[PDB]
Amino acid sequence: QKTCLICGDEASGAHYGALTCGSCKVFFKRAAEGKQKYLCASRNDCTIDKFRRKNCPSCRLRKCYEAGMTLGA
Amino acid sequence: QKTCLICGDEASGAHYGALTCGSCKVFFKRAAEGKQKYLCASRNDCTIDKFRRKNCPSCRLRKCYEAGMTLGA
DNA sequence: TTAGAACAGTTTGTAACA
DNA sequence: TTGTTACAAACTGTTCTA
Ligand SMILES: [Zn+2]
Ligand SMILES: [Zn+2]
Ligand SMILES: [Zn+2]
Ligand SMILES: [Zn+2]
Repeated sequence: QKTCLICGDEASGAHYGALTCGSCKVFFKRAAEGKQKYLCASRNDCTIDKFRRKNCPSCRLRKCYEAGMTLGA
Repeated sequence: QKTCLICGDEASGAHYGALTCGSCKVFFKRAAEGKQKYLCASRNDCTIDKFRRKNCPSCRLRKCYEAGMTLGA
């Protein structure tokens, strides 16, 4: 079972250095590049699952970085 | 003056029994009548402000009920 | 004055190009 | 095979009708 390391959906491949779904690979590019500072409404430890991944952009981006995601040098 | 009790935006009036903005009005009617069960990805204590109010619909709908909002009556 | 619908913009996600 | 990017749908918020 190929699985997004960030939200648990099916992965679609290895994107930006990590096994992710298509939703999370495009979020990462948008977030890591954007000029939109994401502040968590709680504790910087929200649960990122495939039903609530849109809830906290800050915690989703954090889980992307901790999964090894990167914009490739 | 005139600030939303749920998110702190400029309140547009007394909607559904509480002083809210137009955003939290319409969120309440959609959520309270909707068939989507909202589960907080944290500890049911998310900060609801006008910058992050869309993050946690569960904590937002909670704060609506703690503010006296209702359908009808 | 506000409830309710419709419109509009924002945001997220999918599919397709290279 | 994947990174951009465009296309599409989901979603939140605004304006408007009663
Ligand atoms: Zn994912
Ligand atoms: Zn968070
Ligand atoms: Zn509000
Ligand atoms: Zn919450």
